[PDB]
Amino acid sequence: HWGYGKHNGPEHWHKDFPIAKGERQSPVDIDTHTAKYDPSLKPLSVSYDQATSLRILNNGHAFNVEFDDSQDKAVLKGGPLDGTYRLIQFHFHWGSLDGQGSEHTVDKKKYAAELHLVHWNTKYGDFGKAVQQPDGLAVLGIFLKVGSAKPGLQKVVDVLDSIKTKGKSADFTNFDPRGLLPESLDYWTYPGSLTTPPLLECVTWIVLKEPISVSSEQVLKFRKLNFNGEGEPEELMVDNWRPAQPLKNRQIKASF
Ligand SMILES: [Zn+2]
Repeated sequence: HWGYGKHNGPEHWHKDFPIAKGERQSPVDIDTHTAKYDPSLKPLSVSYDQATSLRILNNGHAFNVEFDDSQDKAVLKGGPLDGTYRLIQFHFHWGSLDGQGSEHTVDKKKYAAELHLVHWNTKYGDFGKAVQQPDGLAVLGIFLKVGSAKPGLQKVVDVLDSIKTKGKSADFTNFDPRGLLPESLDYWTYPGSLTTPPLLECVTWIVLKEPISVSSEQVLKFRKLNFNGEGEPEELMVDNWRPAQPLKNRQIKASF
């Protein structure tokens, strides 16, 4: 099946998912001189005080922290959005080296990792219906650079031991996503898609301008994960990032 190796990598996805070559594929390079300041764009509204995390699972191409989205407990509104988007899960993309790992790039600069906070439009009723709509999801993208430790990230770092191989899951309650946000909510936004199959073009991307920094040792633990299931030959979960896709006349707007 699809993965990130030379034989099942991003360059191959189009065979099973032709939308891979679509008009609004993600990620993209953010050209900062070409992005347009849009003054009509409202400030992002992140209300995560009532977030309920449930669990963490190694799905074979990352590890997701899942939240209870049966009520409007953790939501995103404002910015370029219309309505309420409920937080469903967050996951990262990282590299084998600190010089790569993010999906989105800024003026072609790659970061060590990229965090994606996935949200779905509540007028569609469920995540599965939302992925079939043009304004179905909203993904908050946050870049990670290696520097000082991120306190709020350590609880995640500590449980990875437990979900080492594909298919493993662990209880992961009372985790507050607020500890993963930078100070500034300035962002860039554009219409795009999921970055892993099915690559559905249902995403409004909100990429934060300010990176969060994490320590070399925190990123090191992400690289100890496996793409393989237990009792299989070990394959380090590294470089689970899709390269930049053509912008194709979409316009990137800036809130600043
Ligand atoms: Zn992602």
